[PDB]
Amino acid sequence: MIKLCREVWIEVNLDAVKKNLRAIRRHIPHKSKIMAVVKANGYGHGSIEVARHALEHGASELAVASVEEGIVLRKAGITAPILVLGFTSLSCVKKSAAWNITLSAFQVDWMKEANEILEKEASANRLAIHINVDTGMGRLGVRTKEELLEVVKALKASKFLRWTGIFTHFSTADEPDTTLTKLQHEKFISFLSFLKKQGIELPTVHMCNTAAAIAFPEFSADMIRLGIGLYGLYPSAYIKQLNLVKLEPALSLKARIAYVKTMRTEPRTVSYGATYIAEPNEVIATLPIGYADGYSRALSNRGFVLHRGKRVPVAGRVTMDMIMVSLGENGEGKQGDEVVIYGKQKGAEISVDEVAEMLNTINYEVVSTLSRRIPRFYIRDGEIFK
Amino acid sequence: MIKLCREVWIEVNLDAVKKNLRAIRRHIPHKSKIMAVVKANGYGHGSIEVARHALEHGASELAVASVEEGIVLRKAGITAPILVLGFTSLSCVKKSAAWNITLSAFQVDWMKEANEILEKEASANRLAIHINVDTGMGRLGVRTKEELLEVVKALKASKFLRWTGIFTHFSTADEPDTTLTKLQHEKFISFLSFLKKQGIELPTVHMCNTAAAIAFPEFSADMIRLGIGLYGLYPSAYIKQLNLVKLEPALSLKARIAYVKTMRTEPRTVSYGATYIAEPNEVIATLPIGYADGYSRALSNRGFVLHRGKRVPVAGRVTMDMIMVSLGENGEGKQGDEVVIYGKQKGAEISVDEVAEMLNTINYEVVSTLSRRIPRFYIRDGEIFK
Ligand SMILES: Cc1ncc(COP(=O)(O)O)cc1O
Ligand SMILES: Cc1ncc(COP(=O)(O)O)cc1O
Ligand SMILES: [Cl-]
Ligand SMILES: [Cl-]
Ligand SMILES: [Cl-]
Ligand SMILES: [Cl-]
Ligand SMILES: [Cl-]
Ligand SMILES: [Cl-]
Ligand SMILES: [Cl-]
Ligand SMILES: [Mg+2]
Ligand SMILES: [Mg+2]
Ligand SMILES: [Mg+2]
Ligand SMILES: [Mg+2]
Ligand SMILES: [Mg+2]
Ligand SMILES: [Mg+2]
Ligand SMILES: [Mg+2]
Ligand SMILES: [Mg+2]
Ligand SMILES: [Mg+2]
Ligand SMILES: [Mg+2]
Ligand SMILES: [Mg+2]
Ligand SMILES: [Mg+2]
Ligand SMILES: [Mg+2]
Ligand SMILES: [Mg+2]
Ligand SMILES: [Mg+2]
Ligand SMILES: [Mg+2]
Ligand SMILES: [Mg+2]
Ligand SMILES: [Mg+2]
Ligand SMILES: [Mg+2]
Ligand SMILES: [Mg+2]
Repeated sequence: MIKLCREVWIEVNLDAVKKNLRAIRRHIPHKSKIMAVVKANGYGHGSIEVARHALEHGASELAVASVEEGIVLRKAGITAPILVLGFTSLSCVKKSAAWNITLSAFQVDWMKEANEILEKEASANRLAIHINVDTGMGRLGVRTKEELLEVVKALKASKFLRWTGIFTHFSTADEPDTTLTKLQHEKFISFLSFLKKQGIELPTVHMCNTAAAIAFPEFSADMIRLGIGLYGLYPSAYIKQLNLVKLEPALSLKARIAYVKTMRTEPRTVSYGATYIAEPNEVIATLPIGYADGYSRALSNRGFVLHRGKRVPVAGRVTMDMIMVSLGENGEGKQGDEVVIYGKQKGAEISVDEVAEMLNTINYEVVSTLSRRIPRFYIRDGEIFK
Repeated sequence: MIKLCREVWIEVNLDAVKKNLRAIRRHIPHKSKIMAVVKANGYGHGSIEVARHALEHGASELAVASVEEGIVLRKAGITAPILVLGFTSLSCVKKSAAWNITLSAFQVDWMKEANEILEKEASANRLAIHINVDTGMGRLGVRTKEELLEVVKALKASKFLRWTGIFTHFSTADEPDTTLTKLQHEKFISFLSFLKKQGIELPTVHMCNTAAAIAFPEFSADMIRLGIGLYGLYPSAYIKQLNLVKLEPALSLKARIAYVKTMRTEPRTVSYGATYIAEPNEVIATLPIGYADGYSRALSNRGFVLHRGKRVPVAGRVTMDMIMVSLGENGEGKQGDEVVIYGKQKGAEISVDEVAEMLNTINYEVVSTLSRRIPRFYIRDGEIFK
């Protein structure tokens, strides 16, 4: 059994990750590759071991949010293509080329300036580039086919740069009204047709996130970007209710009870603000998770955890490192008992989706804000490591 | 100037931290020591550099949430006493003795088994222990006089343990109604006097958090635990509005504009869900921070950042690594312009307190959830460093 000083931990089930990759692979066209999106520490699951597992079981490439995230993966021994999805300052072009990290860009000046930097440095490696086309997300990317053509030309004239992809991002592919997604797809294809009409040969074309991969597998083109689905989580209730691909949640969050007491003497106030008053025979268990771990303070007097297969409520306010839960009057519980904060236990389950609904957010935020001070353990072929 | 691949960073002003320590020192009794509370990675400020600066300018001990947080400080060369405030499993008794970490405990069985472990190791040093007395927080600690005495007798009879402190925690000392705080203090004093009437000499007595140190400096006893106030933030608006101690916020959160564009062509949808539609001459700036950094998704269509001394609004949904803000109709701004997310710029300010109120939470949570993938820079004697 697990030995920790502070007994809170994450379990990432890599067998589920493999099953999730397999389900997406079996759904999308055979020719389409899979780019596993492991930005933000693998959506809080741990980027290194999720990326390693994905590449063993179906993925060809990786996506991250920054050069620094890509370098962490290279230092783990990973040789697969790694795309930075956001903006990379020209200050890191030299470093990105040396680590064989692929950068997104979409402006003539950036292309020309990056080339000149690598020229001046006598760079040993060329820098791989994907062009972002903004078709309605409004975040990053080139927005007109005229300007796109100039960006392509600047990239092609840059001998120290290497064009390896072109992509766009859907902003509402997880919604019931598909109008905007079809307009974006139509616009993207129009831009790509414009380039081909100029005789330009296209590199790897990718546009689908998890939502469009499930709902519009025919848009998979050369490659899709599998993010939330890799982790066994759906991009929206609507996509889940399509019932087209079966995903298995990979992440659980657990702890062991640090202390158990009956509230026999007064005062029976519990936690900050004294917002909860226990009964004289009520049993209160203290757990080593709090809002600095990413367990939202808005779950104060609201959240649930699983103990011995049953939902027991948070009592009083969440504190920075600890919560208290009620085991009820003369409730049964002991120090050391395992508690499930997100996940399954015996018959019961408190899913990340249910926590997100309670907090009026999305599963993406619940998992990707799990603090790095929580250790992560990995299950593969039914057994733990790391 | 700072050189980053992904241009988001934190600045922690250690001159402000020094001034905060002095203000608290100047307010509490001369004989009272300060234990600087640096749990949760220094409330998101960086535990190592804040601890180092505090021990140099008025603090003599440290508090953390876990043995693991104390080990981080020891590895950085910090030799001051470090108290673990939460529960430490018996499997970490030997390691805490080797690292000279002080643990909190409050149960006869824990004392006896911990001593038994060390006795079997023939440990060359006694493990330092503080006893937690639960006077109303209801989280950890012993709750009756008679069980406190049994716990003290077991600790004193454990030759491989060393009693070096006794404490309690106030649960409503930041609130206008002081009734519960006065009851907690009365009870703690009563328990300590009961121990003295048994012939027991007390070690270091501490009970004040920031709130009680400010509002009840007469409770400071041998030592206070300075947390939120060390970082220049008040435990509550009520405590701040007492106007008794001037604190200066230490943390700012900043970024540089990744891209600026005019929404000339259709569609003018911004970010996921297309919840924002820009005007044809509206300027949208994209910034490299998102909810995986700790910038709450609940600030979608609600938050503000500072650009050229002006508040500009978040436009559309917060995404995992990026947000978009509107510089207005015909707005002026350039890629690479510095933006302040939390903090001051020219005459403007977006305090952590204001962000917390928008989100129905507290400043503690806003800072302590700042992701470790944001690099932290420290200002000391008016100049930046590592
Ligand atoms: C540009 C980009 N592309 C793809 C993803 C993955 O999306 P999902 O998690 O919804 O699958 C994220 C992203 O920022
Ligand atoms: C036992 C204990 N003691 C003290 C603190 C610091 O409190 P403030 O930030 O309100 O100063 C925290 C804590 O858990
Ligand atoms: Cl650019
Ligand atoms: Cl984008
Ligand atoms: Cl609170
Ligand atoms: Cl983190
Ligand atoms: Cl115990
Ligand atoms: Cl406590
Ligand atoms: Cl969204
Ligand atoms: Mg287990
Ligand atoms: Mg099928
Ligand atoms: Mg390269
Ligand atoms: Mg332009
Ligand atoms: Mg080229
Ligand atoms: Mg082709
Ligand atoms: Mg249906
Ligand atoms: Mg399920
Ligand atoms: Mg109240
Ligand atoms: Mg009750
Ligand atoms: Mg959060
Ligand atoms: Mg600066
Ligand atoms: Mg007991
Ligand atoms: Mg002893
Ligand atoms: Mg004394
Ligand atoms: Mg007043
Ligand atoms: Mg101020
Ligand atoms: Mg809608
Ligand atoms: Mg508008
Ligand atoms: Mg608004």
